[PDB]
Amino acid sequence: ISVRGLAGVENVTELKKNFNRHLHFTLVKDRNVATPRDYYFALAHTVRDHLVGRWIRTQQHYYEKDPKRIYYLSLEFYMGRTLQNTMVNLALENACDEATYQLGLDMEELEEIEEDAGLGNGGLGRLAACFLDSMATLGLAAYGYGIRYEFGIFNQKICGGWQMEEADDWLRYGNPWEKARPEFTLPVHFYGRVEHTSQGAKWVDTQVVLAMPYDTPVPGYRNNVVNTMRLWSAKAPNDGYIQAVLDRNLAENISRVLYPNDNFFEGKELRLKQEYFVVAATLQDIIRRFKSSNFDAFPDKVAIQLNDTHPSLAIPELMRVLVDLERLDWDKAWEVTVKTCAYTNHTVIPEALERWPVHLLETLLPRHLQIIYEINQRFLNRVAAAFPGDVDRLRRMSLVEEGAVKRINMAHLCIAGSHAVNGVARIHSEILKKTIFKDFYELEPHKFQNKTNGITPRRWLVLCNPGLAEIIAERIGEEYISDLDQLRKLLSYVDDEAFIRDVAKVKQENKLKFAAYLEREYKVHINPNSLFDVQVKRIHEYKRQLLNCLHVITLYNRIKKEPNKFVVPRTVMIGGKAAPGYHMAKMIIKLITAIGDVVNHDPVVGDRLRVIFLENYRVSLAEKVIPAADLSEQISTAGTEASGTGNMKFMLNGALTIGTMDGANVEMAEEAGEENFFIFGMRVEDVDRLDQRGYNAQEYYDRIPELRQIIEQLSSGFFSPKQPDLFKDIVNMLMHHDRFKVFADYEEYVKCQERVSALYKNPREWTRMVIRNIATSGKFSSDRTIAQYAREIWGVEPSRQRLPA
Amino acid sequence: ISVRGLAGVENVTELKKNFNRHLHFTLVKDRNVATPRDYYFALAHTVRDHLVGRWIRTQQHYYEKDPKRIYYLSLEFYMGRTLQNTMVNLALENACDEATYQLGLDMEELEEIEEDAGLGNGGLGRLAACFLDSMATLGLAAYGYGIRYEFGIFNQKICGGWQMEEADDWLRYGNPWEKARPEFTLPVHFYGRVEHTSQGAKWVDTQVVLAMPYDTPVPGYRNNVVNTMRLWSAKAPNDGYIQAVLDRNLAENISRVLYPNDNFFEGKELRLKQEYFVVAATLQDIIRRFKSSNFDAFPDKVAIQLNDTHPSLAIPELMRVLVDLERLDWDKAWEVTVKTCAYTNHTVIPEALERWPVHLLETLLPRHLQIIYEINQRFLNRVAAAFPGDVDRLRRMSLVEEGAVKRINMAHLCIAGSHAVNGVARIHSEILKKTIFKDFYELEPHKFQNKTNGITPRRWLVLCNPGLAEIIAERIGEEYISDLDQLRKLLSYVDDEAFIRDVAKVKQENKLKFAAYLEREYKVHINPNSLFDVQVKRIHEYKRQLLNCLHVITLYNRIKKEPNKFVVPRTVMIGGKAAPGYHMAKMIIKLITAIGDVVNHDPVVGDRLRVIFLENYRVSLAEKVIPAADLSEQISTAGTEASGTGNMKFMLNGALTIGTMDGANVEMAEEAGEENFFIFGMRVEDVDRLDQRGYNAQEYYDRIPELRQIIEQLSSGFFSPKQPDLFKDIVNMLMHHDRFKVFADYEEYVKCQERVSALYKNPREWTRMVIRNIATSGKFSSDRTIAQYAREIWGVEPSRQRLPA
Ligand SMILES: CC(=O)NC(=O)N[C@@H]1O[C@H](CO)[C@@H](O)[C@H](O)[C@H]1O
Ligand SMILES: CC(=O)NC(=O)N[C@@H]1O[C@H](CO)[C@@H](O)[C@H](O)[C@H]1O
Ligand SMILES: *Cc1c(COP(=O)(O)O)cnc(C)c1O
Ligand SMILES: *Cc1c(COP(=O)(O)O)cnc(C)c1O
Repeated sequence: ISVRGLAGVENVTELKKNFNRHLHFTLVKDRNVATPRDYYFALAHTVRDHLVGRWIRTQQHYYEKDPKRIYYLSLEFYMGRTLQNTMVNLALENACDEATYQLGLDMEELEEIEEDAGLGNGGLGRLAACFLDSMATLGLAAYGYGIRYEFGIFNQKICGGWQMEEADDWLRYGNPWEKARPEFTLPVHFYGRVEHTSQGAKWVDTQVVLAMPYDTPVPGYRNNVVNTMRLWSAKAPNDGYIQAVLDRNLAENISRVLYPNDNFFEGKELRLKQEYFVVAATLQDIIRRFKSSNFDAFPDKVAIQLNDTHPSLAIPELMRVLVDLERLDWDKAWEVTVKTCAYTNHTVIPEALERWPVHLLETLLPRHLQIIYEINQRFLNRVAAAFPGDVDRLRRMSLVEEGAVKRINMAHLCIAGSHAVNGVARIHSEILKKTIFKDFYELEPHKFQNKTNGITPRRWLVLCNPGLAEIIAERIGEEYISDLDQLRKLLSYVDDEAFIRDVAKVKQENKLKFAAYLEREYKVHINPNSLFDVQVKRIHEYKRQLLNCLHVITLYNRIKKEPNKFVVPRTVMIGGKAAPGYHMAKMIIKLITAIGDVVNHDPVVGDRLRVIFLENYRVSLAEKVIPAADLSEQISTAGTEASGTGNMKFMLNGALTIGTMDGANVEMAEEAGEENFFIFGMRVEDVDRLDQRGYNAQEYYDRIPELRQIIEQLSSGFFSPKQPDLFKDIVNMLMHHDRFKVFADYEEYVKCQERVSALYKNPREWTRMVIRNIATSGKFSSDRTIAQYAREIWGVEPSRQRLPA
Repeated sequence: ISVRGLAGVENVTELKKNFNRHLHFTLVKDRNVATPRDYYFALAHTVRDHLVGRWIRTQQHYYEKDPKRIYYLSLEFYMGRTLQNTMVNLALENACDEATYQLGLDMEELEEIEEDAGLGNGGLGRLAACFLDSMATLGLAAYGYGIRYEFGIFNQKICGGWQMEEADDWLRYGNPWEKARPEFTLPVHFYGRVEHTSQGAKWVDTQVVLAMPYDTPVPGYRNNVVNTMRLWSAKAPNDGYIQAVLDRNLAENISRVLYPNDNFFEGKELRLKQEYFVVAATLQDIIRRFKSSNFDAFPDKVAIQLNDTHPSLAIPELMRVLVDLERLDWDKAWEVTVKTCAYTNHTVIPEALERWPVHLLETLLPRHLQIIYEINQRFLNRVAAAFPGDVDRLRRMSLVEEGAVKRINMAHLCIAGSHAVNGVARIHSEILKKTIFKDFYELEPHKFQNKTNGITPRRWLVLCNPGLAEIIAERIGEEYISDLDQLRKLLSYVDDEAFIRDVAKVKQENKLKFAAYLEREYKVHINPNSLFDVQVKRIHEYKRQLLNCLHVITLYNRIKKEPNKFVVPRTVMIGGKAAPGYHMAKMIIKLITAIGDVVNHDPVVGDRLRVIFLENYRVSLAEKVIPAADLSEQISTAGTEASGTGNMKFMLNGALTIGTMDGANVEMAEEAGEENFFIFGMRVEDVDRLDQRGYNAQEYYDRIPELRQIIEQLSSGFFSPKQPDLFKDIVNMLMHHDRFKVFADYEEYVKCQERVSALYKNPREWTRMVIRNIATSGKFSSDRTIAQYAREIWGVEPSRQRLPA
């Protein structure tokens, strides 16, 4: 069937009986009234049973050996589905496939019933998910800590070409993977005031909200390790009658919904509450566990990784506990804090940086504000001693920003209180040291590091592309699944006629599979022989879905100009959600559907060009589209995409990449060789040069006839007959206030696209270049990334040793 | 030793005795007083003896079979040396090498004594030479007809960094290859007047100049065919006494010297006389030979190819003879003329086009002017009938140009009187139909053809690069020498570790060989490990040696900026002659030497960068430098280099190419694959777009810091301390009247150059790309070119059959 494990006689028999047992006792159903959803749950509970034993002994193992614990704090964990992933990591896939087959059921059908755990917005949230997988696979005593949102990222509906949002009620039918632990509920304090008495300050008259944890198992790849992801849920304490009970839903709103902002900051009180909620509950858990195992050894037994500044309050909260509750002297407490905390930055765009108004912190967390002021005072004294007389440096590095309203720069807070600060791609980390954090780098160079992102090869290859994983294993074995660098061995098969044919065959199969799904759940048909040109990621101006749109319109205009001229057929697919309040992003989605409305119904175009907007892009959809892609669009303006991870997913799955020298694209091209990548556009240096001179879009419009035609088509209502000026905001933006210079890369982009079409016409050479990419994608495994965090930041050695059964 | 033929016992013995025989009887010398020059001549006469038998029987063969004869008229035949070429084509090289070795002589030393037959300026003249070789190799009854200049292209001396010209007295020691044929002397008429009497017009009261032919053998490659190149020499007829005899050197001045203008037109009377002289004498020879074999069959037995418009007078001269002397009716004569004549265009630059003032033709060739007017009248009547009312078309297509001084457009004359008109590269031929000759193409589309240039693989591979020819023959045999397409078979050795090593070894050997020669005859040393970056061709603004200079200065400035940074070492070599009256070209030569003066003596640069100007570039020097080159510079502004041929020479000899999509570069990249070529810059379409908008160099100067620095260095006297404003004319030109937009391609050029340096750092991959180029250079053999002329223009079939011993 495939290398999805063995389908043993004893195991298939056992799975079948436990399946029927759960269907009866757990679901309380009989085969006469059971529906597909019932079958999915019976299967889920059956697979879940297999990891409880390992989950219990893994945790017992950590208690006995007492290794250093790694705590990954994040407000997002974009997990997706967990049924297939669990079967994969437990080598249970073929057995379950056979067992369900014998029961007369199609396992693939049941898998589609599971709801995605969409507790994330995009890249940052997915990274945390891949990291959890790699830490377990590498045998690290790691814990993921976050919030159990009852509503994750909204489900996207497209109506009249516009994005409509609807609540993601993912818990409606229940979650078989989590285990509520009400017995470990902890109190979290808000508001109140600070009292300064004899020995120490006291935080009193606070409002209390309970934090109830739900644990979810995180299985390592075939090593019998099962780590834990603990998500906190808000509960009101039990201490007009009716109204008082109804108002409990004021405290519980803290864990109600995920804020849908990808790369953007909203200073809302509810978001601040969520951030402190996760931090306060998590730190009590960490300390409790530690006291079990003098806080001098705290950093030797504890490491906390801050995923962006969202959990930055961990720094002053740790100080508060050590100083106020444990009564350690400030200097001692600060030493411990810095040594246990590390911070990861994910973007350089100013609007994404968290800068909380002082009046908010003052009211919600009065003690933390005082602690932050003290940290700032002591930090600035160090700066002053290192750079005497440099008064502007003092104001630039302050954690407190003056102006209209005073704010606290959480990024500055994180750098000051962490022993390590890292970017997520080489070019990004360099940019941090040369620009945004230049002053900090000059003060403490040793703190700055790079940790290039990666993706887990389990979910992003074995799970979503079994056909490719199989033809690869046929040649080099299965060891690469947990040691991706072994993919390089495929380089010796680049001239192998058999391999070339198999690689091309799996891609065609994936495309047919996806082309079918498209008609199944969406209905509209597409041509499987065309080049699948896809750009899937959150909608943002910096990602430039608009540059993609300009190319699509260029292709359409060229066809209309010379209809009987041959052009490589293409299906361009664009998908991604827009933040609810991001007007421009919503206009871009409308533009895409509008283009499709014209292009997809033009008789002259035929099946040579199709424009489709992939609705509700999420983890489960990514697993379907990526394995089917031919061309991966990674065209952000140089210097804006910190790393990107979708780019790695495409590379590992046999798609060629067209992109700018931005984020990880640079290292990907470096690994595969620039001749095997379609690079175009301005480099970071070119962008800076243009800014020095002053970007004037008009220049491009005046010197490029094809570009002018497109703008006039948009302006005149060619793509919006009933509403002639529908896209006036888009044109105005491109022409007068385009922060990402779409026009500047237009010419080189279309030129580059012609080169990809030329290579696609030569199937054999296209595939050989593909093999060159897959063979060199090893560096982008999150196992490599985590091994570097472990050795260079956390001070722990990864292990590939199977746990005692 | 190598595949330079067999060194048979009988043959070596025979060669030795004939060598001593000539040294004694021919040179009248003894081994005690003989010098190296004497030995060269003894060897030359010995090899010459071997082709006389074949020369006599080849001509007898043509007389007996009476095939259609091909007459290639050219005012230039850039032959170079003929000793080694003769040995190669006769398979006598190893035998002569052994024979001279036994006599205690070094044949290579003797070969260097021979004077180049530099009867050409550059590309057009060398093409005629390669064509003669291919026509003989293909068994065509072909005759090259030209002028025996007693002084060829001037010898170039560099003094104080400036070009100095000195007479090329190539006949000083005699020419052993030619055979004077005073018995076949023919009369040529000049001046006079036209008398219209009873039956026909008569050209009377003319001045007579005798045309004395000298025949030179043209051996085919190992097929025993020996064709003839007949060059005419001017002689005064024998009919104050002293002064009258001394004035004979007025008529004989016609064949005294080659006009040194490459791509430029000077309306000098002496040049016009040379053009008619070659045409008049040649046509009498052709007709005489024909009458031996009703002029209705004339086109079936005769084909005359016009190399550019230089011999364009052949059209009205043929009409004059047929109408005035043979008394054929005009229409009949015109039919014959058009059917036997074909014209090849070599450039689209307006200043190169021949437009003779009517007053000159009126005085020198009164009858021809009348004939030209009549041709024009009848031609315009045809245009008027095809495009009624299009009066501007009439004036655009006229052979007579009105204005300040009336002139005759010789190109229009050629198109009207030829049944075929061809460009010399696909892009060039297309440009002719879309621009310069658009009106003519619309009137007679069937006349326009393309015949992409080529080079002879005998002189340009076997002769100049025996080491490479040998390692190639080792794998695929020697058949490729006369069937270059077989080189494709080398594609299956691109991964062969042995071949890769041998290809790289021959290149290193060629470079050491050249590096030595450089110190031997010029003294100044160079680093053999560096990348040999060479640009050799006549000096002209359109070829852009200046863009090369800008890159060199950029490299030097970058080194000075970061001295301890590593950069791939390079030796950039630039060579070529400038027309004596072309001021800008002479300033460019001075700039190059000036750059070297600074760069080559900068301690900080060391041996990382050297700039050398190759003095007296000519055919013999090309045979030395090309096999030693790593990088071939073919950077003309798109649309200006009709074809180029030096580019083909480099490709065949293992050098990678950096160039624009111009001339044959386009087809070369097409044959090898664009990934194996270093293409950069504007395409023809981009150039046109810039001209529409208006080229403003200032823009580039303002937006490119590195470019600005260079211009300021040139302007301030950085490269000319004693003469601060020495290069003011160059800067003024670049900044205000640059017809070839050097600045427009600067950025992309330097970027491309960085990519070549990157590949050079990886010896193995550099060599594999080289193999890819050599393997696909087959299309550029002049045998392919001539086979197309034969079948598509001359109506004759080429033959590879050995002539009966
Ligand atoms: C706040 C923020 O930057 N959100 C976010 O999703 N950032 C994303 O994080 C990913 C993982 O590091 C990176 O690959 C992306 O480049 C970055 O935009
Ligand atoms: C008059 C003239 O164009 N001279 C000349 O040398 N032209 C040259 O002829 C060569 C052979 O066709 C071409 O390869 C060159 O591109 C062209 O410049
Ligand atoms: C991988 C992934 C992302 C990140 O994509 P980028 O192109 O790096 O922004 C976002 N959303 C989902 C569902 C993903 O799987
Ligand atoms: C081949 C050759 C040329 C022509 O070179 P291009 O670069 O095509 O102009 C000119 N001069 C000599 C001596 C040549 O051998």
